[PDB]
Amino acid sequence: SSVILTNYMDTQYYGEIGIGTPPQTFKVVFDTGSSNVWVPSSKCSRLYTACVYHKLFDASDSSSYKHNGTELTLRYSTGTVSGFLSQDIITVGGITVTQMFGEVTEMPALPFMLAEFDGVVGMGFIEQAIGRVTPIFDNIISQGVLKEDVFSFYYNRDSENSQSLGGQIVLGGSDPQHYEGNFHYINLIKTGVWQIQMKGVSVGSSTLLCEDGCLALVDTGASYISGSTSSIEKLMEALGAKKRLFDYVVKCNEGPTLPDISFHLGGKEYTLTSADYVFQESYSSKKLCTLAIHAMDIPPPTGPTWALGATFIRKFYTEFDRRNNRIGFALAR
Ligand SMILES: CCc1nc(N)nc(N)c1-c1ccc2c(c1)N(CCNC(C)=O)C(=O)C(C)(C)O2
Ligand SMILES: *[C@@H]1O[C@H](CO)[C@@H](O)[C@H](O)[C@H]1NC(C)=O
Repeated sequence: SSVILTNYMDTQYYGEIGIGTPPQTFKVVFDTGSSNVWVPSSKCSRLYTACVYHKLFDASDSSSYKHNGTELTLRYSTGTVSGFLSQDIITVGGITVTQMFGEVTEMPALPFMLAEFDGVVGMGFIEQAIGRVTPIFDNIISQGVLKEDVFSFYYNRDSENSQSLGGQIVLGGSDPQHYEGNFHYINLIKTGVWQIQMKGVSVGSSTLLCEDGCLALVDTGASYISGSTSSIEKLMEALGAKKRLFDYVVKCNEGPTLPDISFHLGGKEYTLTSADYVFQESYSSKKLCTLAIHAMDIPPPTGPTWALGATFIRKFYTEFDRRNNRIGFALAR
C-alpha cells in the first residue's frame, strides 16, 4: 500500500490516516526517528492554541475505541508532547490495524502552531517505543499481508503547482517509478534503530569531517540533515555560512556557488549540490538564504549522531528493510 504525502515548504511531509469508527481523519508525518503514534486529543485544553488549530480525536464518537489511559510523554529534538494511551482501529492506505496510540493533551504553541500536520506515525522499532507500545508497522507485519517486510520513502522537491505529489510512502516495497539505478544497502549498526555507520563526510574535495567514522540516523521525521554542534560549526565554517538562532544562512548571491557535500555510506558517496541543500529564494547579496543543514546534538544512546532527513531523502529514495535490518538508497526519480 502506498500513501500519498503532501509537501509543505520542503520541511513538512505528511499523509492521511483514519482513526476510529466512523473514521476521524488526521494528517501525520511518517517518522523513522520515533516509534509511537499520536494525534491531538479532544481532551486537550483549548488553552493550548495548537489544539485549537488541529484535528482532535474524540473517543466518544468512535464505537471501536478501547480505553487505556496510561500517560506518556514523547520527546523530539525540536519539541515535546504529552498525553495518554488509547486503542482504536487505524487506516493507513487501505491497510487496517488495531493500534495503541497516544491522545495528546499538551501540545506546545512552539512549535506545534507551525505544524501543518496534526500528529505523527512512528516508523521506528519497538526498542525505542515509549511505554513499550507495539509500533504500527509491527502490527501490520503481524497480519502477514505485506509482500515484503519493508517500507519506502519518496520526498519530492517542493512545487508551486498542485499537479505534483509532495511525496509517497510504500508499505511492503518500493515504487520503481520514483527511483532509478540500483539500491545500495548498508546494514543497521544494530536492530532497534534506523541508524547506520557513516564512513566520512566531505565538503568540496577534502573529506574534512567524520574522519575515523561516525553515526548516521536516517530520519524521515526530520526536516533537515543534522550533525553535532562541533561538526556543523566546522562544516559551516567551510561554507562561509553565518550561525543564526535556529539555522545557518549565507548571502543568497553566494548560494549557487557553495561546494558539494558528500556522505560516505556503505562504500558509496552520496553527493548533494548547493541546489540540494540551500533554499535558493533569491540571488540578492542583500538577502539571507537558509541552508537545509542544521546543528542538533542528539543525546545517548541514539546519539551523538548525524541525522539524514528530508534534505537527504529528497535526493535519495529510501527503503527501510526490517527483514534484513538494512537501509537502501537509490537516486530519486
Ligand atoms: C515528526 C516528529 C519528529 N520526529 C523526529 N524524529 N524528529 C523530530 N524533530 C520530529 C518533529 C517534532 C516537531 C516538529 C517537527 C518534527 N517538524 C518537521 C516534521 N518533519 C517532516 C518530515 O514533515 C516541524 O515542521 C515542526 C512544526 C517544527 O514540529
Ligand atoms: C494499557 O495497555 C497495557 C499493555 O498491556 C496494559 O498493560 C495496561 O494495563 C493497559 N491499561 C489499561 C488500564 O487499560
